[PDB]
Amino acid sequence: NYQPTPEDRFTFGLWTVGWQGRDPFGDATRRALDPVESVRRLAELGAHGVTFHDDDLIPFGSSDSEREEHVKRFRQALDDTGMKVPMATTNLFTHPVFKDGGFTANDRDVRRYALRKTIRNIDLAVELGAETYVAWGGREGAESGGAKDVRDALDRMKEAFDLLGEYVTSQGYDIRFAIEPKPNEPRGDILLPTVGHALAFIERLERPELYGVNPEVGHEQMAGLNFPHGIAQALWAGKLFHIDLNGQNGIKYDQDLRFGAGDLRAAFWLVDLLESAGYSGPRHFDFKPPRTEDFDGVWASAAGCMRNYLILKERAAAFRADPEVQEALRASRLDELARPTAADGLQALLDDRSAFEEFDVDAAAARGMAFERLDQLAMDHLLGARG
Amino acid sequence: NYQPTPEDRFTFGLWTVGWQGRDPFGDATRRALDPVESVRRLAELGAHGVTFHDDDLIPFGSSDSEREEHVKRFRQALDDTGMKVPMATTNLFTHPVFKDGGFTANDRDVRRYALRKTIRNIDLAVELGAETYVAWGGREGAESGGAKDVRDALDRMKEAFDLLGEYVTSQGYDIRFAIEPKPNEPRGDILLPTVGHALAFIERLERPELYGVNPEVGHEQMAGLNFPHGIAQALWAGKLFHIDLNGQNGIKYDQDLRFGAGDLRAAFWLVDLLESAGYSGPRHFDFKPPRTEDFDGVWASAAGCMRNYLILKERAAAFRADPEVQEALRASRLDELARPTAADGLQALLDDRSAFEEFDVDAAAARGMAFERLDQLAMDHLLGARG
Amino acid sequence: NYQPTPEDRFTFGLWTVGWQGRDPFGDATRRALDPVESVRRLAELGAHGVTFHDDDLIPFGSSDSEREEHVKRFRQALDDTGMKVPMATTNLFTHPVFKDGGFTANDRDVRRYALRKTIRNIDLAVELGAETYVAWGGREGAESGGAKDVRDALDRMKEAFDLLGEYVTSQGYDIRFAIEPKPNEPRGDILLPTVGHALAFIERLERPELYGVNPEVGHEQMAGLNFPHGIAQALWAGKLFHIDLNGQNGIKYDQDLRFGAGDLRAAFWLVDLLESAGYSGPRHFDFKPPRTEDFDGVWASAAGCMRNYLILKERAAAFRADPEVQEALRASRLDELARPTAADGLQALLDDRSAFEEFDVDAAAARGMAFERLDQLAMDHLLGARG
Amino acid sequence: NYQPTPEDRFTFGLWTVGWQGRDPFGDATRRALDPVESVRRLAELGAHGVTFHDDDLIPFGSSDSEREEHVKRFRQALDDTGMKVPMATTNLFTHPVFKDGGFTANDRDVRRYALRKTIRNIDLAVELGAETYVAWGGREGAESGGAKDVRDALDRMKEAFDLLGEYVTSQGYDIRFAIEPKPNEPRGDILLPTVGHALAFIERLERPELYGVNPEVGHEQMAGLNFPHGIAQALWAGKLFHIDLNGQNGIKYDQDLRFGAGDLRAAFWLVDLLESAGYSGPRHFDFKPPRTEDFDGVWASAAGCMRNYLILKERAAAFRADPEVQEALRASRLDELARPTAADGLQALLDDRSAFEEFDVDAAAARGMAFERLDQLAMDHLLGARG
Ligand SMILES: [Co+2]
Ligand SMILES: [Co+2]
Ligand SMILES: [Co+2]
Ligand SMILES: [Co+2]
Ligand SMILES: [Mg+2]
Ligand SMILES: [Mg+2]
Ligand SMILES: [Mg+2]
Ligand SMILES: [Mg+2]
Repeated sequence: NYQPTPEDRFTFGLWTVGWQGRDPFGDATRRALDPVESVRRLAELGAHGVTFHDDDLIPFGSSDSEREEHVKRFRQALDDTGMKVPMATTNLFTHPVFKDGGFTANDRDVRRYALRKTIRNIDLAVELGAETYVAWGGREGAESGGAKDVRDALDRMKEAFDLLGEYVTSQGYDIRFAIEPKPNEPRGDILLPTVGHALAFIERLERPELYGVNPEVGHEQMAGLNFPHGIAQALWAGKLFHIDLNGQNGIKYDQDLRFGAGDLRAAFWLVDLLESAGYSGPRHFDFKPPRTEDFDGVWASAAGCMRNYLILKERAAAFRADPEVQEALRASRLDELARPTAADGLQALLDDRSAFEEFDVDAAAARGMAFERLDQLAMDHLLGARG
Repeated sequence: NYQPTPEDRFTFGLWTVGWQGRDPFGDATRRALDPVESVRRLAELGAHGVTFHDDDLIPFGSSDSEREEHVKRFRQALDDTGMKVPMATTNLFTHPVFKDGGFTANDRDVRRYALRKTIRNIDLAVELGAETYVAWGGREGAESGGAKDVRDALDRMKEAFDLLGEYVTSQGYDIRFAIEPKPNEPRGDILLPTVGHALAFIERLERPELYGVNPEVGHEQMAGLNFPHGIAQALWAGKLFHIDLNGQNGIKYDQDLRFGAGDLRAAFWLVDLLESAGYSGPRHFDFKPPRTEDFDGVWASAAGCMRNYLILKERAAAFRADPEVQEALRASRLDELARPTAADGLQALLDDRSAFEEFDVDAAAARGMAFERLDQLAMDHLLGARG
Repeated sequence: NYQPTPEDRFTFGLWTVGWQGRDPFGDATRRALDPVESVRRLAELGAHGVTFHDDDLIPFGSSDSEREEHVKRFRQALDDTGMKVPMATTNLFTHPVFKDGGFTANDRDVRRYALRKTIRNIDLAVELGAETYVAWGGREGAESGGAKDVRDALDRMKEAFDLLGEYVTSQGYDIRFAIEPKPNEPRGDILLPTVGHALAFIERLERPELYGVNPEVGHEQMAGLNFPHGIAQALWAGKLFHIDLNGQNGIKYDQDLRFGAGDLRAAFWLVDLLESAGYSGPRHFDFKPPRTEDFDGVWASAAGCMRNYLILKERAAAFRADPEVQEALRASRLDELARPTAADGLQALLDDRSAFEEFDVDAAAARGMAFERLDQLAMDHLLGARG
Repeated sequence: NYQPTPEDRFTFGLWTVGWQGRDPFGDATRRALDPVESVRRLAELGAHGVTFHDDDLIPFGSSDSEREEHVKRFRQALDDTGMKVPMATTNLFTHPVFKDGGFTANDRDVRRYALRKTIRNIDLAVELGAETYVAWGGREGAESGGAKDVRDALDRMKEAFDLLGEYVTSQGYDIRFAIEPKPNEPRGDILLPTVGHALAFIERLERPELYGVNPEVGHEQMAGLNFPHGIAQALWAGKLFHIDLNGQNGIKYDQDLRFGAGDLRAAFWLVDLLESAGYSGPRHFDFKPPRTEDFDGVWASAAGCMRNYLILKERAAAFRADPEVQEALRASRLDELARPTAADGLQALLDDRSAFEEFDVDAAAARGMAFERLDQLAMDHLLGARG
């Protein structure tokens, strides 16, 4: 079972299945993929769409003539397959000119170039039908404390995002921005290192409604944080515009394993949350097939991403549908959590003797939360050991 | 040298020097301190003031008569010494009734009790002259994924803080709230786990101007984050109302070492930032004298907190005053970071051929940032090896 | 299904189901359990046996008369139920006298007391039938660099273990020692912090054959290490005398969650390894029912430990029995890993032109390892989605 | 002051100052350095010697004729400068053929090639005067649990090191091996991940006397471990053959910052330990000048490594020479830690009533350890604030 179809909204970056396997300590183990081939292979696997950095699709430094040629080839493949392009992004991290950042480089001329490079790819993204434009500021940061005045850097980051918002507004584009946080790597510390920091920063931009977050499973886990909790906070704020699914084993370098690998229980609770909240954006995989693999392993790893999502969706749905779990949720008072604490108001609460003066603290304290029985029912459903 | 005086604004919680040394694996190693003794001993060391949880000062469950007696004794000590009380907080974590939280407990009656307990201590805090009321939601969280619906929990957290804001507003109190984040411990994950998450949450409250953050050095470091960077972002947003200084060696249990211990370079860059930004709130120490120590070691550890701040202040001031460092800052273009990227505007930037069409990317890329020479000058100043 | 019976060799510490819920920030949430009740409740759940610290069974400071009374009660419960006692240990961490360690306290008189306290419990352990005596040196360590000369401390640690080996040898006891590592908590750093460090230390003792390791799942994961890999190395060295099973979510305070919780895939690979290696010692649970729970939750959490082991055993057995997985193992050359590299010898290897001079490095490099397909078959078996 | 000279025994890998700045997300920012230039520039800075991987000095796949040419050029530079070559190593990680390991690749032909490549460089290393041959098994490991049978892999690792020991023994070379641990990166988990694991493994080799450890500051810190403690254990076992000095900020990707950067207090305690133990091997820097830097920054970063060692040496010497610190060491009973616990023997200890029956546990427990005052004296000396 568990066969993916375009309705499941699975998407992949060109840079994922196309990663050649160069890491900090070793050369490439796979040949370069033609983006046209990736589109066609991904359509056959059941993918909904692909995403791209500008430099994935058009080699850096291409003339206007070579650029048009690369885009026409790619567009021809999309038209042939029905594959969509729901998101695009800029590469502001690979070329040595960005070694101190794009939007927050100390050199002003680099920051201006960073903005012009980004604006050019927004035009292309809109033409191809992208609804979300992601920014991962992988070089915005520092290895040493004196290298970056962070208040000034946040001024420059705000300036850049405000100029991008003025640009899409003046052009009448119907595209929104999503900031992708990462705590570190390749810089010693990266600015806006978590979902929370990015959410707070958005609230100081001139047009906050145009901006949300693109959280990545492995990135929040690189700070030891609870990724489903962070996603819940983004949904609560109305800012989950896009999401990057993959796996990560704890606090270390960014692994970008296939989704389902790494923290399996966190993946179950994430899928439970996305599906119960009715998230309807792309389920995008930002993963790297390990460099141990040949090209057959690349496609097996990509298929595995989708398969694991579909298995977890089924288990989470069965968990929530189980009357025994519904009873367990009531026994742990999850339903009381949904009731207002004091809809009767501040005055009524102050004069309520049963909330303080006459509150029986020892009886309340003796009540068990029954959380372990609930969690073991969740474990049983995840493992298919109910029945 | 480095003798502290009240003008340095050093403050200590009653619960810091008063920690009896009970940890998860062992009994208390020190006798309980009388809060009156702590006030007098801290005044002799040069402290500006003390802070308190309600339960530090008034034993839980005290009658109105015993309560008034504990407060009069404490007030008499403050009047005798001139010690100030700039901040207070609620204990919503020790008593078993709070085992699933205060503001976000699943049980509604517990949430109501949590609010009444907090409101009662706000009245006392204002009477004693506190300007900041801190909330550390140490029990708000979960060990397992199904125990807490996080969107509902954030609704209840918002409800509680909005009711506290309505209360201080209706009473005409001149006190502000500061949320203290912590990523984990004693819960498996705590809600609002970092400075960023707390800053983002404040922006959804009804009266955001009343609320800021109380970041703690060790807590951000428990997520492997850069504490000076996080403080810079709080200052940039106008939300650094208070701060907890201590030390922490990496990602593990919350150590609350004396300030200066743990990550020494991060402490240098923090002091550099607080002093150059002109932060003027209390320099509050939330630390625990290790349970290896007797009472002489408690006071030596407390004196060490203040001493290390004063030494780092001197080194950071000398670093910024050094003409050789000023030259190094220009060589790394820290001054260009302060210039707007495009004050000429979006249209001018789009038509500027030198920002893209004619931008010499290879010349820009070849420029060294000279960050290592700058950082070694910082190291030399920290270690007193200049000259 | 998945009902435990005594043949599954599941054991529990008295201190596990008996944890009253006191953590660093809160009071106890459960009443104390009578060890006799724990024996009887654990026998009803299907447990094989119980383990104990001296101070769990005999309150500290008991006279010879009260001591004999506590032991007779406990012995009567064991005889009534058939429950076994396969392991015992000393509490050298709770009482304030041990605040700087037992075997490596700076104070010599404390080290002597630590040895006499331990020797007394070895006598009792042997009388009750224990085959393994565990030592967890939770207080051996330091918060600051100058407090402990670590070479001298390792001398004292070696001295203590050598004296214990001389004692059991002179008494003719048939009991072996197992060192339990932990990287930190309650000390800032603990000596012998991982399985590897403990294995290396054993090799410098006078009688290494008497000593092995008692690794704990969560403890190695507190250093971000791969617990199955560490267990493999202990088995390879012949030193896995005992094991502590529980769960842990990443690098933070020691959670001691029920087994199966935390890193679920690591638990699958651990059970796969223990069962395929034919480990035949106790499957011991060192876990804490969360303090949110009442007494019903305590027993549900304990039952969950055993249930999760039995489910994972079934899935791992089905994984290894699957002919499709056996084919995948050959495709990834797991079988070639078992062949000697050069049983033909050093001289033959030096003169083998096909190992270097004529080795086709590009053909070898192009071979895929097929690891992702293998790992997805493992995922399918863990989740019960094969068929 | 703090000028390095050859007597300080500072050494650098060719791959350190020669790192071109390629990281997982970006291209090279510096041109390649000619090894002859690196020798001459390092001699001018005051370095004692250089180290190399085979592939740093001889491009992979070179004929016997090109190989001899590269070696003669390098040898001519050494003879011209007096620079020594105290250590060499093999590159078994960069070429795609090693994507699953060298000594523990699943493919047997790769393991044989790995051994022949290593043996060839041992011959060259001895000819140039190296006394230590390092092995960093950076590709020995796995991203997924089924890919590697770790017991079989340790068999193959033991086989390889035993064959290398047979080879140097049969040739009569006076060179010893040092294993360099790393917990992860570039593999998801690396075999022998810490100093402890490597020390334990050495004890199972046929000729353990030929093998020790080459611990790296940042690598142990990637597991959150205390690097000075681990070095103490290696010295206690007689196995510290070599050491890699650099800096690392906590648990994340391997940063290889210049020595002194990262955890500054840990660097102070390390230098204190190396100097008080009389370690006399090379002080080798395995660091990467950040890719933000041009070639002037490369040499400033390299000079900074040596400068920071010399400053910390001076501060640690002054700390130990201070009569006030000696008094503090006695007050914390560091001297009692050096006394045997029970040189009177097991029988005397058993019959000593003052060690148990008459031991006054409450008086002992009340003694303060005075560790905080000692640590603040250490802080004062590190910062040059004594006097
Ligand atoms: Co990633
Ligand atoms: Co804290
Ligand atoms: Co534990
Ligand atoms: Co390194
Ligand atoms: Mg991503
Ligand atoms: Mg605090
Ligand atoms: Mg244990
Ligand atoms: Mg190294």
